[PDB]
Amino acid sequence: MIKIPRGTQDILPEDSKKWRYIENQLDELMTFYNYKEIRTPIFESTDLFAREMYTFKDKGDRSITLRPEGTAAVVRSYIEHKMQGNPNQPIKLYYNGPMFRYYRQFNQFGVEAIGAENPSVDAEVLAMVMHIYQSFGLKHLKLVINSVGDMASRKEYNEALVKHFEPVIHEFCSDCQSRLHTDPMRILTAPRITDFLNEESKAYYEQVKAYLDDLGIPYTEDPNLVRGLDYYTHTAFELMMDNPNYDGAITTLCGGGRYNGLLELLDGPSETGIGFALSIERLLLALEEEGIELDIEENLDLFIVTMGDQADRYAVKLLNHLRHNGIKADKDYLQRKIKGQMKQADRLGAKFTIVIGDQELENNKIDVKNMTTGESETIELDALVEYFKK
Amino acid sequence: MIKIPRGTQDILPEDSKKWRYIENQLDELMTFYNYKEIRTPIFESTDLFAREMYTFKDKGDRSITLRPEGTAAVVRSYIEHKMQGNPNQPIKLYYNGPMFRYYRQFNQFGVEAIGAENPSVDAEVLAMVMHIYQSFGLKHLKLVINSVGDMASSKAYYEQVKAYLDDLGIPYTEDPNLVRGLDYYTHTAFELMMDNPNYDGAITTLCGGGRYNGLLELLDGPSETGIGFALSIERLLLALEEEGIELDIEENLDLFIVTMGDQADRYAVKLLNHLRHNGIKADKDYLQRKIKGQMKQADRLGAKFTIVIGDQELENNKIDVKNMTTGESETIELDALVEYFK
Repeated sequence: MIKIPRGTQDILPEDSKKWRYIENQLDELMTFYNYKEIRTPIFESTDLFAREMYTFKDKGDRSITLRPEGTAAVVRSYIEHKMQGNPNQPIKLYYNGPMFRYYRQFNQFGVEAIGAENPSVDAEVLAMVMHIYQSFGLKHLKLVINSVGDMASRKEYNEALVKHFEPVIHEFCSDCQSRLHTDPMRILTAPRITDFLNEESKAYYEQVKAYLDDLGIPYTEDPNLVRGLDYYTHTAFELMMDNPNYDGAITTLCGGGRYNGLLELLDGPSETGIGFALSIERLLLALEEEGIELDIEENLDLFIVTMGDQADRYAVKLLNHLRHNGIKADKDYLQRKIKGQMKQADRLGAKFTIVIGDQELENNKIDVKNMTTGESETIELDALVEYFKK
Repeated sequence: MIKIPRGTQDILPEDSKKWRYIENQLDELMTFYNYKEIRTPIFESTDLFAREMYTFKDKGDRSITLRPEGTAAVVRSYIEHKMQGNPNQPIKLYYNGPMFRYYRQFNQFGVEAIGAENPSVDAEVLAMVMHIYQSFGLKHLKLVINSVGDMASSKAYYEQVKAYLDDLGIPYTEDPNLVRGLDYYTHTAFELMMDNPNYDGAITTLCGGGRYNGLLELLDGPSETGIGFALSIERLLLALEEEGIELDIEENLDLFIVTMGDQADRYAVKLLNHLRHNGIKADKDYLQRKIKGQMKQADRLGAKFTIVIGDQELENNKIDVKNMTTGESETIELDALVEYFK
């Protein structure tokens, strides 16, 4: 037999419902925040991610690559569709789909607000990342933020790292050595970025936290929560779950921050932007560890047990009827004995059951047995759709 | 600039909503029929589809392949998870996701009922293929069926399936010439056609599928019988277009907050957070613009209502909630805002 690829899993019927619940809930939340969904191809030109991955000179020897994350593609689409010129700004977009980093296949969800550097925007995305997780009932969350200032602060902070490291530059590998001159931060005792926020940067950050205080969102400032990528500006954050059944008891549920320089590396405008990404798998596991259950009703409303051909052929029209009316119903293919049909009813979670036989077919009346209370209710056969509908 | 791969397209904010409407309607329909969703990886061992395509010796020089369709993967899962031994049969499963054929990326949706060769089951899937399309308002549908008998070749099977179709009141066209060469395609083979002047021939194939006995074994599995069908969400979308159909979408903002100066604006931030925590779709103005500009954005976003918070309103604790269509204002206390919108 053929086996799935390594580091790959199928989401089978027991879990698919949990995924759809989560996915649907996120689409709704985005509705309140007004972020719109975009769906990028599974692969992009290798040259987008060039700026391990599954690359293959296919597409006519052209090099393509299974996307490892959705930001570059949201940016590649934003640029290609000339969104910078959109009358509606900031461009508030979200995505949700499988990513591929050599599980080799994982499902990340994320948002990107591009075109509006503004503390109130940051606050909106932070209140949101909190809202998402709290909407599911998670509770031992802990939002951690920091600021790496603007492009100015970073320029003057980089110089300090060079003043610092350079006099011992040869003690570093050609790797780290090369990096003194392009971005010392990647070299990282020595200076800290957060001690270089200018006056403006220090007020943006103070406004972001002001807002968090306003909205009553608790946060932890972790001066050491920084990002080396020079196109990463201002707000940086990580949402975390305190949970003892974790490797080291703590886990990062979500993460993100602002950026200024990303778009230009992808051949685009100097737009500013903020976003975050989150894994549905991890969210799912968080609910697990916290011992949380989702309102996934996954139950058949009516299972039809039939006796003999006449009654059975009637169950066919009936089923078609009920299904055309939003009732979840199912009958017995496989032709089995009542015990077997009744068990199937039970297996499928049939809230109710009915046994149609020829006597019921004539009297035009069946007993609808509530499978939990085991209480029957006698109604006319015609009522069936009506009775279940209402 | 870097460009999208050839024969590939993005589903931007104006369409993603149409996709979600359809996708969501299909999961519900599947609910009534009792088909459960399964999600297979984007790629499989080349050797499954081996039984052009994007194949690459990755995964550690191992040969993998971007799946071209979802049937062999549902069967690969079915076998690997030893579903044949499941107490609940037939295995009724569905899927919906991107497929890759050398648009190179297309999004096919489909069902598979495995383990119960039975006319009443074929009837159930044909009634469904008709239901799905009818649920969206399409109207010039035309179900075409045929049967290629059993592997020994049945007739009565086929007469029963059509018996049922007649029972159910489902009209069909028997096309003797609608057959499939694959010897594991046992009985019924069908296609849902849509007659519409816009397509060449003035008809198009919306959906297609049928039974099979021999597929499972090629994939190293049991001799289970199975029926199924596949469908393109893109084509379905286009069908609604051609028939001139609109979906009950219209993503429209509930409230756009226009603010005057810092005080008012910093108030709009708690307000927003509040409303959003209550199922109200609201948005304010980042980008700091003139009222005319904020008012246009409100219009741009489809804001059903609008409010302008400024310091005077901030003290009087009262604002005029103008209905953006009638242009009629309603003055309420600022506190009511959330309560009033809820």
